[PDB]
Amino acid sequence: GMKETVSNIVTSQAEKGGVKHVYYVACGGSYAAFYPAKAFLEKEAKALTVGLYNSGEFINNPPVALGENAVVVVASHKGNTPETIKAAEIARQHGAPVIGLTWIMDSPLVAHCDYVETYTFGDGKDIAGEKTMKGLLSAVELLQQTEGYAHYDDFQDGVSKINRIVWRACEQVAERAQAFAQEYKDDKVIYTVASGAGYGAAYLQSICIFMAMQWIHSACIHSGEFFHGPFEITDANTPFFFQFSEGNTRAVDERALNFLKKYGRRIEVVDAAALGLSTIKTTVIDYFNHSLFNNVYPVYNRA
Amino acid sequence: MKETVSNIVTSQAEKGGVKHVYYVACGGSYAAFYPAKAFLEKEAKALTVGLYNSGEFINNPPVALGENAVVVVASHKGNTPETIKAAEIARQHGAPVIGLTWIMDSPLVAHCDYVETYTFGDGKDIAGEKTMKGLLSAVELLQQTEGYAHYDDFQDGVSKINRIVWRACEQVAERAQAFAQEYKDDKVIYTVASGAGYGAAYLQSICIFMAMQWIHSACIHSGENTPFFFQFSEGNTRAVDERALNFLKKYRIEVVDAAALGLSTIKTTVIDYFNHSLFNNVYPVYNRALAEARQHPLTTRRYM
Repeated sequence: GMKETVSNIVTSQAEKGGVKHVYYVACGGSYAAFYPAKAFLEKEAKALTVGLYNSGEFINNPPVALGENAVVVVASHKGNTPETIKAAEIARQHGAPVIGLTWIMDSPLVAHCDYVETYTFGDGKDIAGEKTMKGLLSAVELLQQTEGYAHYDDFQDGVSKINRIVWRACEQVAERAQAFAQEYKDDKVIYTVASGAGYGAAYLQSICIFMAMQWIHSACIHSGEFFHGPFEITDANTPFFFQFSEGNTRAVDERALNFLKKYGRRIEVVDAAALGLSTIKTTVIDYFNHSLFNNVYPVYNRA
Repeated sequence: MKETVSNIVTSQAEKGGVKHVYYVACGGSYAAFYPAKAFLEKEAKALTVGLYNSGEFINNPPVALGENAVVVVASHKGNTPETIKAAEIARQHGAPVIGLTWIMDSPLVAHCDYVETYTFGDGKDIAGEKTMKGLLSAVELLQQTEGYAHYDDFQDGVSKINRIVWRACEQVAERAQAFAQEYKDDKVIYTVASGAGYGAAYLQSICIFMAMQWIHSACIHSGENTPFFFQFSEGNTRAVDERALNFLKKYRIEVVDAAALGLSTIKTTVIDYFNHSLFNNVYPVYNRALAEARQHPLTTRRYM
């Protein structure tokens, strides 16, 4: 578990000052899966600090506050990214506790870590156990067991529903994942746009799907930064793969989409209100956008 | 920043001290605060820092927005609607605000418990620039709370940057020409970066390639036939840059090198926080040589 893991950690570091800092440390889509955790602690924490880090930048540039007073979550997959793993071993050298996420126990990750959780990974897998949700629970537990977290139950309601919603949204989306793939097939360049705690999924959809699995060109525009430069490349030929969030930055998302609809032309909207996410409670819904989009988008990407 | 940060350590040590630092701005200025943020992340054990787009901060502010948190806005002309509502909100949760601007009568300034400016314009001073002020807010809050071990070494970095840059501007000028002639056909150019440089490559992306030229770009992070404007940084991520450049080289690439441009005169301990000031001030050399090879006044907006 992550609860017990945080408990052992709280207890162990208790005598040194306890846990004051959380670092998420991974590569690309592992770096990106941890964006919700970062957004969570930045919004919710009153005393914890957070940092999300690329495992290459982490290994070559560790923060000084990498202590026994910090905790360090790292993900890989196979568990073999001499960078994720340089990281988990520079941490222990610093005596920071270290959670590991991986799919593959045998890996030299799981022999370099102070603990190790797994995650679900596979077709028709349980999402409540996915890499992203173990990132997020690691954050909610760190908060809950240190300062307390006012909406803990809600989060766990949220988490109870993110298999129904996702898989029952994944298949609602040949609705359009046909048309989409037809329309954009030949475009050399496609933008993603996104904000809030779900932003990381957009980022993943550029670097990992389009711009490396489709040899395509893409970038991720912050739906709020978009009005301070990006804005200007809006043609009627420019394709935007738009991620419309549920939660506190849906207003930000909306102002972007108004513009793009009344000035742009070719915008593939993927709307989480539309996919039945408001089943999750407003107090916490922000943190589930990523798990939705990240699990739907492969339907478009396959097509 | 030293006086401004000292008034603050004073004002607030009463109400609990300074725990949280929040840099909030839109676009270019957002990008200018990036080294700052990376300084704290790297350097601090007590203090917290967030870097937020004004639009997101106003719609979803942190609950730690309070008397123990300092909010640092920024606005060149000094009147972005978002950034101002952020400086409003912060005041109305007891947070000391600090405006960074070029226009000291701007409607932002009616909303800023202190204000500072920087050098700007043609042929400015790089020890005075918006980013170096943003960056010294960071080094002063860290020093005047929990201490900065390499504070002296930083003050020496400040000593040399102005002139490293005026050399590197005139160093890149012949090369800009060539660049300009290759890339003026291209409708897509990536920038590449890592470290407390990453703010520069991002602005290069969104603020000049996109806004000014209508060129499609992304800022791709090292860690994470095609052109690449490639920022080979110095310092602690030089290795991560190196290993990216290998891919490109081994497998249409304008490498701009912080070490070839003469950075290393700054000490290893602080060199990381000076890539942005360089890259930011070398770039316009490339950009005008680009604008005129295209037929596109950097002045060209078609909206705001």
